[PDB]
Amino acid sequence: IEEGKLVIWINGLFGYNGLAEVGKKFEKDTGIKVTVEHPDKLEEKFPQVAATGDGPDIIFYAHDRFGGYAQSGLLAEITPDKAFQDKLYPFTWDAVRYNGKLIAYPIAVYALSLIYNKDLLPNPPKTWEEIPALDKELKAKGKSALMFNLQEPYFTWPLIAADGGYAFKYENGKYDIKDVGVDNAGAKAGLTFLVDLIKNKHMNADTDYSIAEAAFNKGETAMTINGPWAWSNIDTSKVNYGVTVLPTFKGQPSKPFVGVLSAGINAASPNKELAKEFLENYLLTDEGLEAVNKDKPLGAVALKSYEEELAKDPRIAATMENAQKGEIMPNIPQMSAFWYAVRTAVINAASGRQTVDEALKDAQTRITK
Ligand SMILES: OC[C@H]1O[C@@](CO)(O[C@H]2O[C@H](CO)[C@@H](O)[C@H](O)[C@H]2O)[C@@H](O)[C@@H]1O
Ligand SMILES: [Zn+2]
Ligand SMILES: [Zn+2]
Repeated sequence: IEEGKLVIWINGLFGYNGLAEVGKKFEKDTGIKVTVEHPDKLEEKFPQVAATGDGPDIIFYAHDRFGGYAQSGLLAEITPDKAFQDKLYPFTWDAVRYNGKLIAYPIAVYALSLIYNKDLLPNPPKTWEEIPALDKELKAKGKSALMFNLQEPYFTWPLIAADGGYAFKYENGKYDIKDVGVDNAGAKAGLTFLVDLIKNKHMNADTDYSIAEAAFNKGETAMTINGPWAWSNIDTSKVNYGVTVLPTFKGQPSKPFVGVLSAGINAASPNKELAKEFLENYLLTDEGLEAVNKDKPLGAVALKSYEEELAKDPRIAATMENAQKGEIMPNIPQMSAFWYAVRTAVINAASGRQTVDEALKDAQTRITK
């Protein structure tokens, strides 16, 4: 890491170009060059490189990955004063607190919502159970009912947790890493339904982010599941779409895992003062957030002043409604294991290489091993 400049990493799904614009205003005003990159699998890359003393000066990613980094001493403790802390909703601050210490700056809160084509389906389904019949019906027009990324468990987890599945129970003031619910009845029921949709051919196990996006933006599928970041391309496609509550399962709401996009500062960085200045005085301001938000919508931002101007947007109201029905992700070091195990379980169950029961049993065992 070079002293006198800022290198930032952020998930390619978000508005990295919008974040670069903020970096340019910073450079103009300060003279410091800000380089924004979106490396592949940055959440796994950062740990590796940061452990040797390099990597970016600032890393932007969902808060669930940060506990792992902090435990490894890869994050500098941020030092925001009371006046600044008061500018962001306190619940977003709790999302980046680890071991009684703040390890990152909250930027935005997001969750998945059901997105549907108003012209193909005026009244979206309130339940998962009615999608199969609805799909067959749309097949009589060469169209499908629902397409969404089945490769990443973040997308399928809302259904799995609906009837009772869960990661780590939060109890006694902390996350119980032995009390895991990926192999219970609730979780099995939800994944069995998903896998049935795939085997019965209402969905294809190969559907990924590209497939689902192209299908919905070309009006070939009535619905999709995605986050705020996808709204930009949908607007560009001209689809008359709506953003609403995820359907229910066995009479219960789908429970999406709520993520808080956070900016953490590399412990090995020689530009910690500059990082703080950029985040607190350039990014986390109405101006900075609007810049990023106009690139790719962030969802409900942590900045109270700006969030008030965004709250009006019904798409954001829908995001929050889904978020309140779900659960803020835990940020413990074991989350990496949870995601890896679940990602594998869903993939094997969906590809036939394993029965739902097997898949989940193995994920559960590996998560608590
Ligand atoms: O492709 C998944 C997409 O979802 C996010 C939402 O924050 O990641 C979440 O889900 C992953 C598994 O699907 C986890 O590995 C990750 O830690 C979690 O935040 C995005 O970051 C990601 O691009
Ligand atoms: Zn069917
Ligand atoms: Zn693919």
